[PDB]
Amino acid sequence: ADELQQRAQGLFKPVPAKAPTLKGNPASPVKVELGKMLYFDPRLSASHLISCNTCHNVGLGGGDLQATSTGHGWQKGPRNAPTVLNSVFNTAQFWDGRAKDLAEQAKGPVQASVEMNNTPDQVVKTLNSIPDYVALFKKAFPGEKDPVTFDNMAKAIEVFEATLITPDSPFDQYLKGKKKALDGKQTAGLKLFLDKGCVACHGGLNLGGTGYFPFGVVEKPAENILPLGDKGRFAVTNTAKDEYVFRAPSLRNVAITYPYFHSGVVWSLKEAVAVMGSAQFGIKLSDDESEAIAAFLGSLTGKQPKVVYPIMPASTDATPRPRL
Amino acid sequence: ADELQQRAQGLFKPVPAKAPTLKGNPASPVKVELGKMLYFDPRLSASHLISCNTCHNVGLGGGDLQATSTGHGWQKGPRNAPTVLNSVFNTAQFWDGRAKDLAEQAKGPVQASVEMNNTPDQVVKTLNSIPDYVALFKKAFPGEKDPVTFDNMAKAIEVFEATLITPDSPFDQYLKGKKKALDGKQTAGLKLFLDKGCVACHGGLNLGGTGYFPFGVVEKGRFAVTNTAKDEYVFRAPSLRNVAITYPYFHSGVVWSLKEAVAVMGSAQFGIKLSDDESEAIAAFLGSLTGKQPKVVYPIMPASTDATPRPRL
Ligand code: HEM
Ligand code: HEM
Ligand code: HEM
Ligand code: HEM
Ligand SMILES: [Ca+2]
Ligand SMILES: [Ca+2]
Repeated sequence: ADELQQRAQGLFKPVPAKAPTLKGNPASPVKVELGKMLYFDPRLSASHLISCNTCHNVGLGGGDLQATSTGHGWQKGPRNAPTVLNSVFNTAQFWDGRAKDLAEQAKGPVQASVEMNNTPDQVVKTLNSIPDYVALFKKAFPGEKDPVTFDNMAKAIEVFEATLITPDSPFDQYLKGKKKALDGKQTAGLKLFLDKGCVACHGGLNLGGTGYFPFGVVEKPAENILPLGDKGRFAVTNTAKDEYVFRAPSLRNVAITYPYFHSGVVWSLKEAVAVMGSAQFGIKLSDDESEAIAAFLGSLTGKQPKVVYPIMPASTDATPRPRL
Repeated sequence: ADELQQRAQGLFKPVPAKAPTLKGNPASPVKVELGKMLYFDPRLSASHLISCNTCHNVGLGGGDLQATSTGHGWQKGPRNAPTVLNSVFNTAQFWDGRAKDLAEQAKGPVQASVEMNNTPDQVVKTLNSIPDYVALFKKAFPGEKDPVTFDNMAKAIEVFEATLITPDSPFDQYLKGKKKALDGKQTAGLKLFLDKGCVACHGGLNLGGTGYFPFGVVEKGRFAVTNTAKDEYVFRAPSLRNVAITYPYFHSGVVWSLKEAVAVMGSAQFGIKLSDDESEAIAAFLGSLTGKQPKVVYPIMPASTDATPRPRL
């Protein structure tokens, strides 16, 4: 009644009003500035075509609008790019894998991408060949006799990503005290999200982002007889038999990071809900129910970051050229 | 020193302090905001992978750092992406072709690109499927019942491009009065650029971008100017504003060093000979043509809907 406001408040938290602190990697204006430049600089790739913004697009929800894509070395094959927004809050860094692999695997999205699209010696040569980047790395990494390294390049970038957060969605304003930040169908959909137990895998600060479960969405085999992207076509499979797992993704800003699941197979938010009303979980959902949940998930879209586009410095005669 | 300064004030003009008016397509905040969203919006392309910023990248001197790409349907083969910066002040719209051919070639950078990577039916359908874009087109183009048109999409983008201009280069501050805006080597470069006659093809407000000439840079100190008048074939003499930041050079992106492009240009075909030092002086001068990069806020672009077409596979 507002047991509901108080329950939601227990199970969830709003996005804070400050970039969180990164262990080993302190924030500063200069570092945020460097990290912004590199995030958009396609010179990190060997071709000089691909930046992190290519797939992780700040004006499109932090994603890329594609079913799948291949950006990071650890990827099992093509996978739907998750959003960069609020990524700083997640702890499940990987879409999917054997549960034993996933526990000892090294973290580092920047290093996995660039060692895929280039080699670090060629990236560091790029950065050292440009007097402005060198100056920036000195201000951002004050103690180091040589601050221009592949791992510092990843640290700058990550201090930038940690500014890419989306506070003050309608739902966080509801968490913060204001019942009327949610409308009545949003409020009803919150109620089902909770009672139907979505909150179990999709809960917390980020509404997911934090656990692996032995369940994946699959395209069911026989028939050509239903619209492309209809729920009829997709189901949850149980993957415990093979000690295999998937992350239960953060649901923040889900309404703007379509298409959905690890394979990008469902375009409709109502439908991605209907698929999740799965028996594998003991969850049953009526049309009406899946529609109110998706309404509640609409309330998850926060303030999108105002990102002034970095003016990146000119290559010099010493700068590697696009790889043939 | 006073003679040089007046001579330059004579032959060139600074970038204006503000977006020039485009006949039949007036600026407004909303039209500018709309044209920005669409210039960054990869849903103009059928694959939803390419936007204008992809190759005319606003933080990278308005080009794409590649030798060649294919963005417009008039291109017969891959060509170096010219900067979008100060593009508004140019009149020579195409890189190269038979002079007769180009005379009849339909213009419109926006139309020719979106027609290559998609069709107008599919783009219009995409814009019509997002309430937020329909709402914006009606505010920007109130004089029309259905303002969501291929022609108006191009207009919005162009009024945005008209803002992507680069005032206050060291050269421009020299033209407005301050002699010391230019250093000693830069000043010596200017005298040479004038005296050797670069300014014939690269003069006025944008230092080129206005004429076609029967000279092209081809494989021959590897590359050289070639006379193409016998084929009735022409190339644009590109605007040199921001040339230092828009490598590689020429139509085919064959030359990466700005000192080497100046040396290729010091060609017998025009009657110019340049020494090693002379090319270096002038290169220093071209260095003073880089202006203030525009401060652009990344647009926040509106989500597709169930009616929006999917990526073309
Ligand atoms: C160095 C630039 C990049 C950065 C900073 C970056 C950032 C990230 C981050 C932070 C994650 C994890 C999200 C989370 O943990 O919640 C991730 C995963 C992913 N990113 Fe990127 N990315 C970059 C380049 C790219 C590119 C260029 C592409 C596309 C061609 C791409 C596609 C992907 C995909 C498909 C995943 C999911 C991989 C998987 O777990 O299967 N990334 N990226
Ligand atoms: C009815 C309640 C639920 C709703 C509305 C819901 C919602 C969603 C949505 C919208 C997605 C796709 C997100 C994206 O692609 O960014 C998703 C994926 C997923 N969720 Fe749920 N969820 C519910 C219950 C659960 C439960 C109970 C579990 C775990 C036991 C779970 C685990 C997962 C997993 C593993 C994925 C990724 C599957 C894949 O990508 O192949 N969800 N969920
Ligand atoms: C609709 C988005 C785009 C806009 C507004 C745009 C803008 C322009 C403009 C204004 C010009 C001529 C500049 C002048 O005449 O001074 C130009 C030429 C050119 N652009 Fe684009 N561009 C767009 C998309 C792209 C894309 C996606 C690519 C690359 C894949 C591209 C590559 C090129 C190339 C190669 C030329 C030289 C064409 C030639 O004359 O041979 N453009 N562009
Ligand atoms: C020493 C005097 C000159 C200098 C410093 C010079 C400088 C330049 C530069 C730096 C470029 C490359 C611009 C770019 O890629 O964005 C260029 C190209 C070009 N310039 Fe000049 N220029 C000079 C003389 C001339 C003259 C006298 C003409 C015409 C009669 C001319 C016409 C052209 C043409 C047609 C191109 C494009 C050719 C191609 O891309 O293949 N230039 N020039
Ligand atoms: Ca997605
Ligand atoms: Ca160029």
